[PDB]
Order: sequence, then C-alpha cells, then structure tokens
Amino acid sequence: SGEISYADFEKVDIRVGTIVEAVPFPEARKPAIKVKIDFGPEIGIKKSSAQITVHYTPESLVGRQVLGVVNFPPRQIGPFRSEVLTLGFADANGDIVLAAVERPVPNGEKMC
Amino acid sequence: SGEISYADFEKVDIRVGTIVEAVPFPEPAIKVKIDFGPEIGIKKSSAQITVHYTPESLVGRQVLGVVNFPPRQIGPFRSEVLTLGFADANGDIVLAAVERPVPNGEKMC
Repeated sequence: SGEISYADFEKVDIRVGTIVEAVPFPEARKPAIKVKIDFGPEIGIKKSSAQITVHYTPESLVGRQVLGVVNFPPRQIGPFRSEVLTLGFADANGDIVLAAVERPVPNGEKMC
Repeated sequence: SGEISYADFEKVDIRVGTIVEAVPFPEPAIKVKIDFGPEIGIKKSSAQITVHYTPESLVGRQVLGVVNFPPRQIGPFRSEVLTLGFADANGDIVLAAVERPVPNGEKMC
C-alpha cells in the first residue's frame, strides 16, 4: 500500500472496547463467533463477528478488550448485521489472533 | 469520526513487529527499533511510553505500527513508523498488542 497522510490514518476510527456477549454463529459459512462489544458510553454497545473459533471460545471472550473499526457502514453477513470490524492477524497457521491492549484502558479510547 | 469505506481502511498499512532495541529519548520518550519481518525489515520509532514501560520491558514485545507514513527526522533521529497505543484513564500511553505471538510483518485486518 502506498504512503498516506496522517489525516488518512486518523479518519479510520479504531477504538478499544470490552466484549460483553459472545455466541456461536453456526449460520456462517466458516466457523465463527458473534459478539457484542461495549465501546463506552458515547459509542455504546456494537455488534461484530469473526472467524475466531480456533483460539477463542464464547465463554472465554467475555471481558476481553478488542480493537475494532467503528465507523464503517453496517455490513450484512448472512442473517447478521455487523456494526464493527474486530481486528486481528493471521498466525503462522493462518488462524486469527486478536489485536489487544497491553493493560486495561477505558472503553472507547481511540488508537493513535 | 464520520463514516468511511472499506477502501479507506485498506489504505492504512498496520503490521505487527517485535521490538529489538530500545533506548531512552531524553529530548519524555523512548526510541525503538522494530523487526517487521523479511519484507519490511527493521524500522525505527519513538514514543512517549516511559510511564508504563522501560527499555528492559519493551525489548522482545510485539507491537503494532503504521508502516506507510513518510519517514521524518527528529533531529538526527529518523522516525519511520508510528507505534500504536491508547491513552489510559490518566492519559498515559498503553501499547496495542497481540493476544498471542504472530509472525512479524503480518497485516492487521
């Protein structure tokens, strides 16, 4: 990807939030989990989903802080209307590892 | 922020890398070198991260960085990437991280 300005980075609104609900998404083509993430009092609770069943479980995900893009338009993923892209990386086997914060931070803080 | 497209997000190139060197930057900051793997290589950065971190606690840590800004001089120091983080409840910087080890140079998506 070509070089960018700070403005073109800053306009992408990435926030940290805490997963408050997680359930399997068996309707999806690939194995996946649906979550609700609390992004703090201003942004509120937002829906997302991800192919994160290899390393994570609905039971263990609740309470984890994740990073998400919060300013996309909603995305219909089969029957599920997602509001946020939950961010991660492929590991050495291609399985998804979640982005995180090194220690707890207020929900709704912007990445910078 | 106002609404953006997937394409707008794709213009931003954020990678995971490993801090391989860290030294204090009196002027409060720390200068780091980050290994972003075989395609990108070693990149320099500096950050006001002295409240929660030291050079000793940094070296070996994986961090996230924007790798596609123009490089900039800070006196003789050539800063090449933005090391990503968040303000804590007191305004002090907490590093973005990965939940478990990932190959250096993988793209955030």
